[PDB]
Parts: sequence; structure tokens; C-alpha cells
Amino acid sequence: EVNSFSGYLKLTDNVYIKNADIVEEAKKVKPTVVVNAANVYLKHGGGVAGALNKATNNAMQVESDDYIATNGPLKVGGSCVLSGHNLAKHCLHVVGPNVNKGEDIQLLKSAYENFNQHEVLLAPLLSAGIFGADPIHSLRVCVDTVRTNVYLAVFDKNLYDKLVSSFLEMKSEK
Ligand SMILES: Nc1ncnc2c1ncn2[C@@H]1O[C@H](COP(=O)(O)OP(=O)(O)OC[C@@H]2C[C@@H](O)CN2)[C@@H](O)[C@H]1O
Ligand code: NA
Repeated sequence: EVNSFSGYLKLTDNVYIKNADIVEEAKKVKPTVVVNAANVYLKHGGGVAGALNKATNNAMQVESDDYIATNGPLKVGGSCVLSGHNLAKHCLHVVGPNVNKGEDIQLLKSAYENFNQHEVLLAPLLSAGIFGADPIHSLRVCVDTVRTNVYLAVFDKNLYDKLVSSFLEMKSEK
């Protein structure tokens, strides 16, 4: 019922990847945890964050505003667990560094560390879009940091092929 993932490519024992839209995957799989690539104020404008919020008919944004009002912003590299609304049981909002604003790229390791508190997650590549991190570097940090089962949704077919191709070089390099 829950967590019925299909059609993924196995990269390691715990990291999987698929050329798919993350919202479509969540609707098909009804996962326990879906990952949002967030900013510290939980303002869902564009990217994965906008996609998930629209699919919840803006419920995610209202909940986030309420969370922020009570608790204040997240830290870069931090996370919070909120409702997954109609897409998942829970949504893990993770804030990767915004390299375009000069934030420290090493904090991407902190962001993916949050994945290790959940048995299985559907997730995007953190900081690889609006936040300006290299998608390949984001995959490297994911692969090196996450010990739990992470299912990565990469919607662009050209990016998917480049990531898989670059991953092979990473394994044979050392
Ligand atoms: N709907 C999508 N399904 C699967 N993958 C997606 C989807 N939309 C974007 N992506 C990809 O997921 C990766 C992460 O991109 P973003 O969603 O912009 O995340 P990020 O760079 O951490 O920036 C977070 C900001 C925080 C808010 O301002 C809105 N987005 C990139 O490779 C995107 O091309
Ligand atoms: Na699936």
C-alpha cells in the first residue's frame, strides 16, 4: 500500500534514482515521507517546493506559515517534519544551502544528514536547482551521507542521463 516504489535504478544499497516528477511519484506511491527542498522561511515559490504546495491546493503553505509564526525560521542545513497532506503521510522540509546567495556548500552534507532519521524517503536533489548547487555534487553528497533508503526523483531526462553517467565515473574513479 504505502511506499510502493517501482522503476528505480539502484545506485547503492540505499540510494535509488528515477526519471520522474516528484509529485507524480508521491501520488502513485503514497509514501511515508516525501522530501521538500525548502528555504529557511518555508516560502514555497517555484521548484519542487511550488510543485508540492500546488498539489496540496496551498495547504502546505498555510501550515508552513503557521509553523514559522510559532517557531521561527529553520537553519540552513536544518529540517522540520510537517504534514504530507494528500501526497504523503509526512513531509520532511529540508533546507539546502543557497549557493547563489553565497551560503556555504559544505552545509549540503548537513541537509542530507536529516534523511537519516527516516527509514524511507522520496526526495529531490537538494540545492541543485534554484539554489545553484551542481546536481552531480548534490548526488555525491546524497550518496556519501544517506544510510537510509532514499528514492530520488529527477524529472528532466537529460539531467538524469548526465547524473547516472557521472555516477559511474565516481564509482570507478575510486
Ligand atoms: N517537480 C519536480 N520533480 C522532480 N524533480 C524536480 C521537480 N522540480 C524541480 N526538480 C529538480 O529537483 C532539484 C532541486 O531543485 P529545487 O526544487 O529548485 O530546489 P533547491 O535548489 O534546493 O531550491 C529550493 C527553493 C526553496 C524555495 O525558494 C523554492 N525552491 C533540481 O534538479 C530540479 O531540477
Ligand atoms: Na513508483
